[PDB]
Amino acid sequence: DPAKDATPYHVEFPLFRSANMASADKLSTGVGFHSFRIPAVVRTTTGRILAFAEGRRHDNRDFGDINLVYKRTKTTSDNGATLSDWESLREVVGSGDGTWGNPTPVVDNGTIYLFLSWNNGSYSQKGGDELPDGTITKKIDTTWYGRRHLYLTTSTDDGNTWSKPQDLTKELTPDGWSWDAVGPGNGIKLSSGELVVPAMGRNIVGRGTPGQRTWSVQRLNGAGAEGTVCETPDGKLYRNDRPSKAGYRIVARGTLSDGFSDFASDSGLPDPACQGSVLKYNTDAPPRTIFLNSASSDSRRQMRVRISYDADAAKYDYGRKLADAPVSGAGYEGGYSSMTKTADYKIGALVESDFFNDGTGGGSYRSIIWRRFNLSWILNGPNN
Ligand SMILES: O=C(O)[C@@]1(O)C[C@H](O)[C@@H](O)[C@H]([C@H](O)[C@H](O)CO)O1
Ligand SMILES: O=C(O)[C@@]1(O)C[C@H](O)[C@@H](O)[C@H]([C@H](O)[C@H](O)CO)O1
Ligand SMILES: [Ca+2]
Repeated sequence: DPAKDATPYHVEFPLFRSANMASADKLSTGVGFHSFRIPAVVRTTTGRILAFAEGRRHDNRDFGDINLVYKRTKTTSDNGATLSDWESLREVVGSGDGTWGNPTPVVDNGTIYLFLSWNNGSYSQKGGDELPDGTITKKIDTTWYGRRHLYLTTSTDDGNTWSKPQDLTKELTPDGWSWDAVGPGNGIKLSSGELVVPAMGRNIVGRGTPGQRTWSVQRLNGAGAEGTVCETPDGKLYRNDRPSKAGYRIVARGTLSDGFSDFASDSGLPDPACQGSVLKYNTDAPPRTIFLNSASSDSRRQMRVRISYDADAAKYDYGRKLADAPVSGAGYEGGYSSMTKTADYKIGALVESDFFNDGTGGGSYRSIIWRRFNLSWILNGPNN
């Protein structure tokens, strides 16, 4: 790998700052957030970077009043290299007291498509949860009013403005589902043109061309609730999903035309039942797939970025622990992540972090770290 020859490079700093932090991120209206979770990042075709998160208004929990917030880099060519290269916090959508979340963007020339999950403010995944006003939630069910919805918003101005989200639940979620999720993290555009957005038990597929996309569903038996997808070097598709119970990632491979294998545990990739991220880095020699998750069967604090050179992404190297370049003052890093390739040939990653001030409870402040590093940084790590 010739990339090893470059001087190793890494920067890291908090980008979404929880309410407890000095420069706590708030909207221009003065609306702030206890916590930020569930990152998604894409570089646009202009080279601008767009970073999305769930703005969790009142506590760190998955339900209640949650707005879909974002930042862009100030210019198309700064690559988010320093804190001062990022705009202040903006909102994609925050209407009502329910949950707007699961950011899953994909870039198509230009247009940015952002798929989202939504639920009503009176419902939660388990039910029986107490909201700040004392209201008790109902469990997410199969009804229209009580199910998880799937929404699509678009930007045709490099993220500056977003269309009113369109509810595509009846079109792109199976009838009779209760819980649902899209991503979270990112979709992909294939070498052959199609858009592929990972979701619970399915891919959401955009055929046609840029400016004239048509969406449909590819069902995937045994896929996770929270999936990732990648075009591997052999031109095939690769789903690398969160398992239903802690242990290992689950993986399937296929195509849009012939469908997917069943899902099987990948014994090379331990996972604690948490979201991960995957990225197609490059197509020429040597081709590389990048993977990032907590490399642990029981902890989310063992973030490890890795590289596979295999045509089918079978096997990864050990890679490097993100703790080798730690951040201070933004909690204990580890959890959900998202990766993009910046216009200056770095990996750009968003990674969750947890102050743990309320332990596992609802009052623990959550922030999101932004990281850039070159392939040399990964490849020159101690156990690679
Ligand atoms: O941090 C988690 O693990 C979390 O709770 C955060 C997400 O907001 C939630 O939608 C997701 C979901 O509960 C699981 O995928 C099981 O369906 O996981
Ligand atoms: O989180 C909310 O609900 C909030 O308070 C803050 C949001 O940033 C804003 O978008 C939203 C909206 O104005 C109303 O919910 C009516 O749609 O008001
Ligand atoms: Ca709201």
